[PDB]
Amino acid sequence: MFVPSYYAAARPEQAAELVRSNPFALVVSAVDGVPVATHAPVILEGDAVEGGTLLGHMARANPHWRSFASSPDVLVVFSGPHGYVSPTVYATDPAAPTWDYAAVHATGRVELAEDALDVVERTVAALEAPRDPAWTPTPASREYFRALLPGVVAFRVRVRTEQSMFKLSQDLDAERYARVREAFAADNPGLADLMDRSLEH
Amino acid sequence: MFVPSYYAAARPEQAAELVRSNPFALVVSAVDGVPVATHAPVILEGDAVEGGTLLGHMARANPHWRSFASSPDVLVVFSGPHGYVSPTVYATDPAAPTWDYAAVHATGRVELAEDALDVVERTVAALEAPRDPAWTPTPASREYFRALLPGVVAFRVRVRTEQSMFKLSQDLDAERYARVREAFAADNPGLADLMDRSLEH
Ligand code: HEM
Ligand code: HEM
Repeated sequence: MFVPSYYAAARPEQAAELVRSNPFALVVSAVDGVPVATHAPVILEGDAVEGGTLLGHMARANPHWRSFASSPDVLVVFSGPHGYVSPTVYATDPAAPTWDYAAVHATGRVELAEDALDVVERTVAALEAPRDPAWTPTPASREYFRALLPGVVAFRVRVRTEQSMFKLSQDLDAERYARVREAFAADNPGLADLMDRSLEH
Repeated sequence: MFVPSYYAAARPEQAAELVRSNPFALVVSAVDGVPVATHAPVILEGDAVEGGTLLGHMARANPHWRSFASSPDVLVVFSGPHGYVSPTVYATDPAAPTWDYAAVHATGRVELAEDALDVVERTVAALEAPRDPAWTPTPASREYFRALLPGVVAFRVRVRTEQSMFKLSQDLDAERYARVREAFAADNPGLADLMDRSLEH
């Protein structure tokens, strides 16, 4: 990921907020020399991505985690709202398209987590908290979680470096920016909201 | 990525259809043995992902492509609709959550593409074709593309292997399945559509 200065986060908390809002992540490691990726729910422990700790899990039957034993470096990609920007939206005569998006990339050493129960229970808590209503695991469901643990592998990543991209057209002039934000208002409310938040100072 | 039998693609054209429908991809390779990823528009040349060729571009100022000159293996991830499955929807008591999603992972050897102009023009054509009205570059815009060319690097991936995941709850019995599909119908119609297509024969 390369992040041009004008697409950097306006405030550092924006990276953590993107991570928390988009927990279904891509966990990537270099099995041999080839990249291999698993889609998995990953949560953040700590106030900031940099220096924070990521917690995730996958199927034990997914052999990806077996490469994690050597504690190699992994990349976790969190992707927020995104959308194609067609030059039709600009209404200007020389133009080229782009794609607007926001993403956080976290890199660090992965470690298998012995407390797989705690990881999945924390993941439930995080993902359900903003739903209306939030699902509260019953005692029966918590005993179920315990019974399921042989089939799951949890892992932790201590974040050594992170980058965040907020590519949200903030380099356009006022009229063209207004057209882009307006065009995303109906079809892509999530992207328009991120657009609004990127200009809040 | 590991693909349980229940979540394998039903028909082989479904992988290529996902790729063509979701061109904003994640291009992943090793840089000093650690994974690095760039978000970029990537198009498919060919009827099938496996054995097909992917074409994409990225900023020249993005250093990711400098690791391609050795022609290492890359992974390109195409992501379709996805959504969290809360146990609230199952309406059963011992339960656990999951996440439903569809994705295609293409692996092969990457090479830098000299005709960067042709790559970006084919990308314009591909992404503007499903839109109405479609944006067709004027001669002025084509001249502008030529002016932009120093800042762009194009690349090709000859796809050696491909995996597709269609994790769409098809393992569920009918009453639990109907509740999952009904709950996505309002909030995530693209995902509901993908579940419908997963049951076709
Ligand atoms: C909190 C929200 C959760 C989400 C979004 C979620 C999602 C997922 C996903 C996407 C996979 C596939 C991973 C892969 O491809 O390797 C998976 C696997 C698995 N998860 Fe979770 N999970 C959640 C909570 C839990 C909990 C609380 C448990 C309790 C032990 C659990 C147990 C398992 C097991 C046993 C597997 C492997 C077998 C299977 O795929 O069902 N998960 N989960
Ligand atoms: C057709 C749809 C297109 C889309 C969705 C698109 C999207 C993008 C994206 C996401 C990037 C950032 C890559 C990175 O982070 O390294 C990029 C870079 C770039 N693209 Fe494209 N592009 C398109 C067409 C074109 C065309 C026709 C040209 C004409 C030469 C062009 C020239 C460039 C240049 C110069 C850069 C680097 C500077 C910049 O980020 O604006 N692109 N494009």
